[PDB]
Amino acid sequence: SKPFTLPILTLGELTNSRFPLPIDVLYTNPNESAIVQCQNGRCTLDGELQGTTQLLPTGICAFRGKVTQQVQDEHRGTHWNMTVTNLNGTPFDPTEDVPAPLGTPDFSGQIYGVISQRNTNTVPGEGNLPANRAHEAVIATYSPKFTPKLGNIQFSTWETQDVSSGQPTKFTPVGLASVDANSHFDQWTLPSYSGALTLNMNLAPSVAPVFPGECLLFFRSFIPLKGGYGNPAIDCLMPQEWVQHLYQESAPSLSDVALVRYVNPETGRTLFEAKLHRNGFLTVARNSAGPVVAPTNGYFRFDSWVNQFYTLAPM
Amino acid sequence: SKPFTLPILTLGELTNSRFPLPIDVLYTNPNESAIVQCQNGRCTLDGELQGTTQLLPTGICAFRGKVTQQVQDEHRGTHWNMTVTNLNGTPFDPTEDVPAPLGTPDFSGQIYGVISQRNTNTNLPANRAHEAVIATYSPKFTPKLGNIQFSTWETQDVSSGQPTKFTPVGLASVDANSHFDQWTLPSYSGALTLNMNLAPSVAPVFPGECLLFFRSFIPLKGGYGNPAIDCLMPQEWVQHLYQESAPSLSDVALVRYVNPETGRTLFEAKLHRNGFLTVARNSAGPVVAPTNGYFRFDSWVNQFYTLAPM
Ligand SMILES: C[C@@H]1O[C@@H](O[C@@H]2[C@@H](O[C@H]3O[C@H](CO)[C@H](O)[C@H](O)[C@H]3O)[C@@H](O)[C@@H](CO)O[C@H]2O)[C@@H](O)[C@H](O)[C@@H]1O
Repeated sequence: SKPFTLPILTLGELTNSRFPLPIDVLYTNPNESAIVQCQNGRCTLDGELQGTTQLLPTGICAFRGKVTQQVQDEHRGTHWNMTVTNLNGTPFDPTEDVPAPLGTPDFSGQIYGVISQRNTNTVPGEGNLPANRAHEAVIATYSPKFTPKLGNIQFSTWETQDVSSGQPTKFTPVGLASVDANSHFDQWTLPSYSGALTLNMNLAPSVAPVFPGECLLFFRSFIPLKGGYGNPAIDCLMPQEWVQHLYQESAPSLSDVALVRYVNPETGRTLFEAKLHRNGFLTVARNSAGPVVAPTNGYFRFDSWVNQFYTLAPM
Repeated sequence: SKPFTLPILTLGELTNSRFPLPIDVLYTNPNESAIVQCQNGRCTLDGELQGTTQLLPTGICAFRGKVTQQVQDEHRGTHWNMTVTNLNGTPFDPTEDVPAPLGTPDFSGQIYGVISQRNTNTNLPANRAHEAVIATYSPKFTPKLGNIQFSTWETQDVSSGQPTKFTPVGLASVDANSHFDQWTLPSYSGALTLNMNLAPSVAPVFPGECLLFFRSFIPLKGGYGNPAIDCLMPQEWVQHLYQESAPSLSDVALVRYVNPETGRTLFEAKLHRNGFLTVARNSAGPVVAPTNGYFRFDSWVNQFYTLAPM
């Protein structure tokens, strides 16, 4: 009977659940043709994590593992294969009912970040301390060599030789390498977690409005670029702090839809209302695409459990 | 009186409040000679943020601003002067009662990360990013005055007058010449000026107690080392305390580290009002504990409470 609640956090106090970025704006895009089925930032209102979702902000689009060897690839750069474990260092068991190790990226693109290594072996003359190195790196999640569900991925570097075989390796995500057509950025296209031509499994379900006039409402962040033109964004269904809150609370869901109000604390006024659905996503009554222009002190407050029949006041 | 609580998170579900890293181990170091007065991950038990502490995990050791000038180093490398704003993009007001913009690094060292830029003008805007280092012990590190410097291996491709973000990744080095000391504060306004508005130092006050830290290992760009960053409370505890703002009923809470499987208490600790832990331990090093363990609030006690030795 534990009452359902959301944390009290302005947009300026929230972070994206699909890439390590602050939330910049609320956003809608009603004419989206893609199926929306992201795998990070997936949590039911009663606290069940789904997809590849995990709790750490540092785990989103991160990998841990070991480089095996440099490998040939037709594409530009120097390429390296790495085995991947769970983020906690334990071996990834492909028989677990998840799509891929938790935290694995959930979109097609060239993810830019830093690969770092801290050697296992230490040197006596260096105070029994290990050698280290880090370099910029790109992981193309659409590559046939992106196979995290099989425990292996590949990354490329500008650096031509200074990556060590057999050593503990971390990928820290930073942004995208490019959003040119040839870099295949599509935030709603899932990677093939086991490779070219295989079917993904254990997915969090797709989400959609079902009531006429309603559209999804997203928490949008702008993602950095290594180069080229663009202002790319990543849209999540709920911020990471909501994932963290719902997981902690695990309040029973008393219907399939929670009515929430976006409120301005100063005025006490409701700016608009939204449906927060059981599977963990928002809809609003809006007939346009683009940002929601709202006071910076605003946040969502739980109002009451309603049902799928409920008619939202238009934004 | 809203009851005081901690989140229910294992070590493997926590992140560091002083650098964007997962928590690796609990750690003690009783013989520490330095004053411990970190400025990130500072929050009272009743939810008052202190020092340079802010809520976003993405804001810890981050900067936002614009580059104003390129200055070449004497030997190797290129430096760039950068004006900094608040992380929310508003102008930083030096008259506000904080030591520096929230999220500013709180230790001496060469912080390694990536500088990225997305131009204002455009059509789609142009972008660039490069590896960068910020030497927080440099005379040019003056975030409280609104300006810092970073260095790059890249010699030319950093633009002036364009929105710039620093994403922290690790340290550049921990060699002698790189001045890494996690307990030495930067001089936020430069070397001849006193830091102000600081979160207070923390220490045990009872014989046989020592501070208990949440430790993370931090990546290195190069060199030998296994550097760590120790925080007083993880970022999720800061976030939780801020949310709850439960009244503190004494100056010291008693907490128990429990194995929820067996239900047994592994050890107990004092959680002090100002937001830090002490334990009765007379050794340095990691705490060896079951991966399922976490801290649970027990009761309010006082400075004279004797902790069970661990
Ligand atoms: C211990 C050592 O640490 C790193 O080497 C740096 C070295 O880095 C340069 O040379 C290496 C190859 O030796 C790579 O190409 C780097 O890209 C270069 O920057 C220099 O920085 C020297 C300067 O005193 O310090 C060394 O520590 C690392 O790259 C090595 O793999 C190795 O782990």
